[PDB]
Amino acid sequence: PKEMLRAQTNVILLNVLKQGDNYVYGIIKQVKEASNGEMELNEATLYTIFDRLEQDGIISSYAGYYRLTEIGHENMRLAFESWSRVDKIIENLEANKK
Amino acid sequence: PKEMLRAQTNVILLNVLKQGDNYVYGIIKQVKEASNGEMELNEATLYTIFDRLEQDGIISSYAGDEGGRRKYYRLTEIGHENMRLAFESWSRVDKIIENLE
Ligand SMILES: CCN1/C(=C/C2C(=O)C(/C=C3/N(CC)c4ccccc4C3(C)C)C2=O)C(C)(C)c2ccccc21
Ligand code: NI
Ligand code: NI
Ligand code: NI
Ligand code: NI
Repeated sequence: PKEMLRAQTNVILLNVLKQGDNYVYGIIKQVKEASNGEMELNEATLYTIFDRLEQDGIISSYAGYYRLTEIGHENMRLAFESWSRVDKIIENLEANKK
Repeated sequence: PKEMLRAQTNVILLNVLKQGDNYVYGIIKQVKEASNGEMELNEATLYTIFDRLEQDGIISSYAGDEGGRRKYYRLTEIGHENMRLAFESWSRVDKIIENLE
């Protein structure tokens, strides 16, 4: 579901800017590497995908290039915390056995 | 945000049905327990969520005896496929991140 791809993409992006400030191609590469070629990145598509995040306010663009914002780190710390809880809830359902 | 909560709610409900066919009261009980009390779902929320999932052929429903006659919900063939996919692709994302160290 295209809905759920873009979800998965954004998280890869953000986890890259997390590790350091990076630019289009330097991101693609790092993903290519880390995916083990597995992640066919797309030069045409990272436009729209990076506007909506600066537009939302989680990402900044300075000239040499992108950085993770005050907000940004929060909205992940949130998401990673809440989804981790969900993992534990799912373990306990497997443990409830029902 | 609202979008994410309802998403997280969709996952927990589907994982509930994965561990076995189940009815509304049973699900909410089993979710209260699993969430140590943090998570208490109302019938009405559930019904609207299940309404879309039946309508997209993800789950379906049937009557079963015992109590009295209850409405049971089950993961459909397609349901099972989507969770496998979801779980697989998400497990990939997880390792990729790791290889950003
Ligand atoms: C992180 C943001 N995110 C989401 C994240 C996650 C996520 O993480 C996740 C499922 C996981 N699973 C599947 C059980 C596992 C399993 C083991 C370790 C970690 C995970 C994670 C990655 C948390 C999932 O779905 C989803 C649901 C796609 C989502 C929808 C809409 C907007 C954002 C968003
Ligand atoms: Ni930053
Ligand atoms: Ni930083
Ligand atoms: Ni089945
Ligand atoms: Ni089944």
